[PDB]
Amino acid sequence: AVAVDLGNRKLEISSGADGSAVVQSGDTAVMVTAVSKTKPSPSQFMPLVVDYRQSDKEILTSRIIDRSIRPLFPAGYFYDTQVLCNLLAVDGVNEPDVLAINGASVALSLSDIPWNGPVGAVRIGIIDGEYVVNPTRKEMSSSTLNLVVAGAPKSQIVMLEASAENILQQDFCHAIKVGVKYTQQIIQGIQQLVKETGVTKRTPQKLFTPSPEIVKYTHKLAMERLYAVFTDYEHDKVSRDEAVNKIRLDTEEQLKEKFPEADPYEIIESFNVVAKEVFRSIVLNEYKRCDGRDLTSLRNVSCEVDMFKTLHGSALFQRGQTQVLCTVTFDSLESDKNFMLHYEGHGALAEKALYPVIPRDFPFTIRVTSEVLESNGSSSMASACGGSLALMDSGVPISSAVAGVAIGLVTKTIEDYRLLTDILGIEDYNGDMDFKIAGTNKGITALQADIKLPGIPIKIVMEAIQQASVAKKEILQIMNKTISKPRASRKENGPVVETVQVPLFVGPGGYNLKKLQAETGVTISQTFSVFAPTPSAMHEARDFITEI
Amino acid sequence: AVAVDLGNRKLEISSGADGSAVVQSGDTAVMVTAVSKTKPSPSQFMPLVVDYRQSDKEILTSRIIDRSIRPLFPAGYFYDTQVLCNLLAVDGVNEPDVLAINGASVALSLSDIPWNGPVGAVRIGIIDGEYVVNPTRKEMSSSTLNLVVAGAPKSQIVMLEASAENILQQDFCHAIKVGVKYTQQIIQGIQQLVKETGVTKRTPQKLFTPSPEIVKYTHKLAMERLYAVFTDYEHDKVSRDEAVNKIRLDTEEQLKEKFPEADPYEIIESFNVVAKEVFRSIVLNEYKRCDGRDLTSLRNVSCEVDMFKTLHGSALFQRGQTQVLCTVTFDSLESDKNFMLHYGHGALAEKALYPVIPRDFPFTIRVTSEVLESNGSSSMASACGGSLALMDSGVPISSAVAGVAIGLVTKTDPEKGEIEDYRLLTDILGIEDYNGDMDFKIAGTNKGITALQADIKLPGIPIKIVMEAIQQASVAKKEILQIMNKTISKPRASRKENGPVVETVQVPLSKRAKFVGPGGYNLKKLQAETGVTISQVETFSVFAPTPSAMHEARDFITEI
Repeated sequence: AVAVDLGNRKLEISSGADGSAVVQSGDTAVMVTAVSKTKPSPSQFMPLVVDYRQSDKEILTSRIIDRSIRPLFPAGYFYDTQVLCNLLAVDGVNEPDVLAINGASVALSLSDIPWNGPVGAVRIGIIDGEYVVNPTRKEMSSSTLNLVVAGAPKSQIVMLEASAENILQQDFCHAIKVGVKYTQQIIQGIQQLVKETGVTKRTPQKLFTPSPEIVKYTHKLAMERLYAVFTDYEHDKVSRDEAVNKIRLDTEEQLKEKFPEADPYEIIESFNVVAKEVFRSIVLNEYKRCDGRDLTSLRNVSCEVDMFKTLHGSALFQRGQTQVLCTVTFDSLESDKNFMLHYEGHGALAEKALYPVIPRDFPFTIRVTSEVLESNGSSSMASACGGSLALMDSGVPISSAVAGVAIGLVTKTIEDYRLLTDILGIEDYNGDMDFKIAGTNKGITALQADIKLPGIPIKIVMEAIQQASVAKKEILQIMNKTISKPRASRKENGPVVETVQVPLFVGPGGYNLKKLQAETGVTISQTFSVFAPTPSAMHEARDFITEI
Repeated sequence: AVAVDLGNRKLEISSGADGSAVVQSGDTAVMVTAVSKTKPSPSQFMPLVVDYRQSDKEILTSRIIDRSIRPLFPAGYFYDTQVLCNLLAVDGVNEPDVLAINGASVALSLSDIPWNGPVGAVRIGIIDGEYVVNPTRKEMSSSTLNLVVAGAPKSQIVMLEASAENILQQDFCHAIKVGVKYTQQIIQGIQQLVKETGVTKRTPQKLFTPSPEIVKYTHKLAMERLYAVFTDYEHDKVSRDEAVNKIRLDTEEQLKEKFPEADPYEIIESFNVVAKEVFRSIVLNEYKRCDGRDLTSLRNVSCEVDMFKTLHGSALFQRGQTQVLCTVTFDSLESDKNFMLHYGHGALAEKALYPVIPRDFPFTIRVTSEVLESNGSSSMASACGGSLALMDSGVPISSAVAGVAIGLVTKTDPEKGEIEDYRLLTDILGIEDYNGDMDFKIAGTNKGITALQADIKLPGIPIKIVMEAIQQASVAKKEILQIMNKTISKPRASRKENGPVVETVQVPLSKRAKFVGPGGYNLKKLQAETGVTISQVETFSVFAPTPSAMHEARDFITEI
């Protein structure tokens, strides 16, 4: 067993399924196992599945682990891989989710599987201005920041997930730097254990990457036509996708006549490689994007408020070809803060972006519903924008307006890179990261970095945050033109609550009140409290109680 | 690795965590690990959790595995035990849920964890009249029965879960017999693997069962006072529970004085053992239950329909002190049979009503059963109230559905290992389930069986008892249906006047871009104004919660 010092407490790492590991901190210990078949998958991609045990917590944790280990597998490694985490003990103090990410790193590092790690992962909190490493369950209850960082060798950032109570950018960036430093300590522990254990990696049968010969011939056949498409700024999202597909159909029938010995899938990826390189070479060499935008330019943002007159609150935020419609519905407090945002994964990120500005003792449950009408790049950040608008339109006294944006990245391998403000879908697809960050015009509230490269330097993460605040200020200015303060009053059709003291009406088993809510549509509970969606329904409610 | 040949397929069982196992059938393979701590748990029960890998099906499968292995741990085994099932491969043909049950059996049998197995488990389906063991995914789609049975040695049943397409009783009974036969074939395979692997089981620290001395003294203190309570027929649920607790506090105080060295947990269980034995001895010796009822007697059953004015369908079913209130609410289809019941207890009531629900209904059927009073088998009452409410809402169901729970009290010869005498209890109380051996919940129509869930606390019961419990329940089910049909016996010819409406609307391509609007904004703006739901099929289907809402929706559509 090996030990790492992450500030106060420690972290022990051992072995045990192509590879197993146990990560313990305090009296919480997790066991993780990694397997990968030797027969290639018939699906033409890498099927990696992370199974976490502790239920929305499990799914979000499983994907946090997934994002921390995915970019480190070799390309074309199309082999069924399973990473299962089994919680062995929980002390209620040390959280196992961070241990699981590390457990997933050690398992693969000790395993057969080709995995260019190891990865270190810690949480960072801020308790009374103190930067806390892996805060305990109690410390997290009084922390202004919940940040999880997955670090690669040489201080490269693999995964960034954060929720913050509107902390300043300077602390947020300092907290990121702290966490990465500790991830480098953990990797020292892993690498020390792999030499004590003795690890030998297999030689996989075939890394399904296209041969340079087919890639070079595909380049000659499609470069100028692909360059033509990615320099024509009149293309929309669909006309540009279909334009490259027309070039895609003409070239491979030519490719099949040239390389009849080639796998049919090898012909598809060969065009994908060439289409990806042409797309990225334009942003790198000419500093322009496929729609004429430059690296820091937003798409045209417009938004309306109070379009649906019957609902409790409505907004529609439109940024380029990403258009969301958000509604607000107040329900009873009887189903921390009672606030929910629902997407129609994405919802959780938007909900975390608005969570800090939501008031505490609001008389009702606040439910935002973001319906995406058109998708073309990070509609979850659009949901936080539209959610802020619909919250103000409804009368919810939010502390400040929130906005989000996604920053992309196009690197040359890192000899050079381009940071893209407000990426299209195609820029996320052909890019290297999906840097979704939101907050107020004073601070950060949520961050989710979906980095595809085998890690990126701290400098790029810092500049991505700075570039995102510039875009955030512009978005908030457009938003504040539509509405900048929460409506002082809710709509007159808005729900109403009232308290009723009963003299010793509930009937046998509550049949009395089941009948009340069934007929009038109100909601009763306890000094009884009754919630009514409309003042009219409240009138039939007081009609019902007088007969009793 | 040992192979067990069932009828139409074989499964092979392997080894690998105090014990592991791999159960493979076809190219579907499940690995199950079993671990059990050697330090006693701070709690006063047995901490047993089963984690199944694949969600609702993971919860259901985990419970079915739990009922198949829980009754065979020795009493007083208060040690944290974990059974982890992990799916390695799923060929889409052979279902792994039954393979995991067997895995939990093999794993525990190969482990050092005290467990008096092994257990075999199979699925039984009837495909075109032929009884198929462990039917494939394709075979299950055309099966009139999904019966899962787990068997203990000597052809004892430990777990029985079934849903059936209203099949005949003798057909249902025949499947149980077939299933139990194939569980015994699996038990030989596991026993052979045990002798091949070599198994030496642990000696636990302590089995937290009360000593004969303290139990004998407890019996001296409480037997006659408890006997008078359990023969006092005027007691209801709460007054009998209060009288029993009044005797517990006096007795548990004298036990602490006579046994100061006894754990408080040994004092509580001593009284529970004596109260349980007294309760069961009255059923066995006098054939009378603690409410004066006889072994086959129902509680008073009454019910109503159409009590609530606003909902599309409502019903209120009461069985003794068990009262449920059921409602039907029609909703759009885009929100197999498009039928749901919302309450574990809900999936069983849903399975009971499912074969009777008609196909091709215009709206989605949402039944809600709210338990107002619970004193035994609210889940079967929810089935009866769901049948009444659905007939009240005008849903063209094939036949009414009733459900009932059957209890069991046994006396087993200690010189043997067999059951020496038993009494099957009809429509059991809560105290008859807690102090009893079995919660045999079965439901169906006047002519067949739609669902069954047997919660057998004993380490297996003979087939004969299960067959008698099924037949005894059919007598109770017909009595319940006769009372149910006097309130309502036919689905209403029409749904209620304010019921939802669905109509079709054509929009020519010229007005089509303006109707839907950019990204569908205008369609969703109409959904908020009128409370309507619009989906495309140049044809759009419109669902409205009210004929008025449809009227307003058609106006906005005509204005385009």
